[PDB]
Amino acid sequence: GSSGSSGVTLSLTKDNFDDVVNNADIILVEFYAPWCGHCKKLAPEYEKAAKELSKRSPPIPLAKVDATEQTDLAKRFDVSGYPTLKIFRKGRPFDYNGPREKYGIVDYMIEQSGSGPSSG
Repeated sequence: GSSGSSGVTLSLTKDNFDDVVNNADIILVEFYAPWCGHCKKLAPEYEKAAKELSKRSPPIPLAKVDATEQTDLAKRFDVSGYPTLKIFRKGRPFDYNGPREKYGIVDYMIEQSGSGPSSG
């Protein structure tokens, strides 16, 4: 339905949020606002990190959602303060806790997917 973006970050909407994330072994959602300043700093810190992961292996794709238009989704994740990142595993949200820097974010997402020998 929605396909026409030249980048690494994916735009998930309340219409294709549970349909795309569920089809993503491991994806990270970052709720941002087109009016939130702090975000203006994360924008590049997020879009960039996506390039590092996308090239990494296993490649961990990232997605950016607008809590302003997708409020329905935000409330679902008790999003009351952006930026707000959260990991999703086959439809399993997990409070993202770690560095909010291009590098950090990447390094973290990695250890999450399975830093070492994990099960399940």
